[PDB]
This record gives sequence, C-alpha cells and structure tokens, in this order.
Amino acid sequence: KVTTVVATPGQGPDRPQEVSYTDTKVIGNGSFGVVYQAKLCDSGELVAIKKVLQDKRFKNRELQIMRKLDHCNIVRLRYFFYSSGEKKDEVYLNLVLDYVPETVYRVARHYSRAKQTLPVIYVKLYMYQLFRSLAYIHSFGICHRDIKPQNLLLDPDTAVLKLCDFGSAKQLVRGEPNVSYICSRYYRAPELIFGATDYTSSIDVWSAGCVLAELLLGQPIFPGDSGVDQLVEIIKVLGTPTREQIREMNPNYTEFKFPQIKAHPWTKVFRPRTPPEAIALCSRLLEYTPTARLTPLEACAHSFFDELRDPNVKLPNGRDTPALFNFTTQELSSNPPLATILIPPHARIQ
Ligand SMILES: CS(=O)(=O)N1CC(c2nc(N)ncc2-c2ccc(F)cc2)C1
Ligand SMILES: [Cl-]
Repeated sequence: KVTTVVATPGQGPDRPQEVSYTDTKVIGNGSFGVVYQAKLCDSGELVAIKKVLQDKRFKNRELQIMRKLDHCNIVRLRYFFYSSGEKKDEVYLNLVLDYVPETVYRVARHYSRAKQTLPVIYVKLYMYQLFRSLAYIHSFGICHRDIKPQNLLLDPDTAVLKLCDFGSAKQLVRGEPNVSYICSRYYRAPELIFGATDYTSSIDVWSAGCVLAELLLGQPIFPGDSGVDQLVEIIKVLGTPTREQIREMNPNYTEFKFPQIKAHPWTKVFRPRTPPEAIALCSRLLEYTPTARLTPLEACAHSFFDELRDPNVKLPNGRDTPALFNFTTQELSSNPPLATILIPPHARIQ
C-alpha cells in the first residue's frame, strides 16, 4: 500500500511536489482529529501526519502559524495537503511533520517509575532548548498556550528538543481579549486559573517553569483535579498572593479569600543535592505577577545554563551538544544586549 499526493512545502515558495508514503501507522488523536505515522518512499524517513477537519469560513490557524516558523527547536512542517474520502462534504487539512521518537513526558515517566530523576545535564539541555523555541515564537508575538511535557519532542541520541502541537497557539495582541480555558491541567498559570482574558506570553514561561520543577521533582509540582486544588498546591509553595499580586494576575476580581500560608522555602521543596541555580531559576519563572517572570531569553542567559556555555561540555554519550548559540537577530530582538551572555567567547572564534 502506497499513498501518493501532491503537497505544498511548509517553508519556501509554492512549488507543489509529488509525495509518496507507506507504512501508514496510527498514533494519538483528540481535540483536532487523527494523527498517523508514515514512511516516505524515496528518503525512507519517518513523518507524522496530523489530519484535521477544515473549516470553510476561516483558514487553519495552526497552518498559518506553522508556515511562518523556521527554528531547529520547533517541529518542521515538511508539507501540507488537503484531502477527504468517503462519507460527508468534509475537507481534511493534512500536516506532514518530522517524526521525533520520544517526548519529555515518556522519558520523565521512565525515570519516575524507576524511582530515578533525569540527570541534571539533560534537564539543562532540554530546558534551554525549550526557552530558545519560546524566545523565537514570542518574538513573533505568538503564544503556544499548551506547554507541557507531551508537547516536547526529543531525539535521544542528539539530545535535541523540539516544541510541537501549535493547535492552541495564537498571536496575542495587547487589548484584544483571549479565552482563558487553553492550558493543560498541571501547567496553567494562576491568571488562567483565575479566568483572566488579558494574559500575555508569560503563561508559557509559567508552564515551562512547571516542566523544569517537574523534571527536578520527578512528579508534577502543582497537581489537582480542580483549580481550587491547584491554587492550594501553588500557595503551599509561593505563599498567599498579596492583593497587589492578585490584581496583577486578574483585575476582574473573581473575589474570595485564601488560607494565609507563608512561603515554604524553595530549597526545602527539592531533593538535598538539587543545584541551587535550578531552584533559583524556578523561583524566577514561577512568580504570581506575570510581568515579574523572566522572559524566555533571560532564562536562557540564567546561571543554571552556564555548564552548557562551557567549551568542554559534552553529552554523557560522548557526542557534542547540539548548536545552542547560533541566535538570529529575530531570536535576540526581545533584548539584543543579552548576546554578550548567550553567545560565549569560544563561539565568536573566526
Ligand atoms: C498531534 S501532535 O503532532 O502534536 N502529537 C505530538 C506527537 C508527535 N508529533 C510528532 N511530530 N512526532 C512524533 C510524535 C510522537 C512521539 C512519541 C509518541 F509516542 C507518539 C507521537 C503527536
Ligand atoms: Cl508549478
């Protein structure tokens, strides 16, 4: 069995190409539609096809975003094509994406079942690359709005992390309100829990912080099946938000008091041997006030990631770390002066 379609490439000019794929497996499916795996007939490479029902009145926001994006820490849209087949007057948008075997979710859980934590070196590598991808998309004013371990793809050999699933992603314009029900359970910023509709891209930074803390703890940091339950687990760590903090998160005062608990020292949250810099980084990501959180780029420049800027740094398997320093002007526009930290001396050699 061999499907052949005429697809438009994700990047580059509109040059339609005959794409032929086989071994059409299935994997996940939910809020969008089905997701298949396949093998491309020529190159032999594996790819993931995300099929979704196409709306006639508007064009697909995921597609529109995916096409603008080109970055080595973000899944590549290789092609896209429209199809249907059988019952209904339904048009399906198919997104052909690079297949990436593992996810931070699966990896984290392997370590968690075996009562281990992921070696800090991998925490650094994975977290740094996430923050790069955030710095990039945020530079276009695009918020992902669903940062969680399941959406962080990993190549285990190269230690390369790629952000994926832009189904929730959106251009956040100041003054324009946005839906407050977007982020997944454990990774929602307090302002989202409080139902704020004037949130900024800092929600991604909170989410990322929840991933960091989770990789350090070996389990979700702010669990709970309700918002109430989540906010309690948060307050247990951060302490009770001041009236100031509360108005910063959500001006539309949903309106009620919380149990006055003081901040359980961040040091006592983690294992004894946990690097003090990792803890420091957490506390600067997981802040009540959206504007007080680090930017993605400021996070990349955090001391916690110093080891990665060492010229001698290698992966435990002996291979080189992936390219961490080739920042574009786009990536740096947030705050160009930071390049003095981000790009280390040995990366400037001619
Ligand atoms: C709908 S989705 O593409 O966002 N979702 C992520 C996941 C995925 N995406 C790509 N591009 N490549 C691989 C995978 C994936 C990885 C591990 C696994 F067990 C299942 C799917 C499927
Ligand atoms: Cl042509």
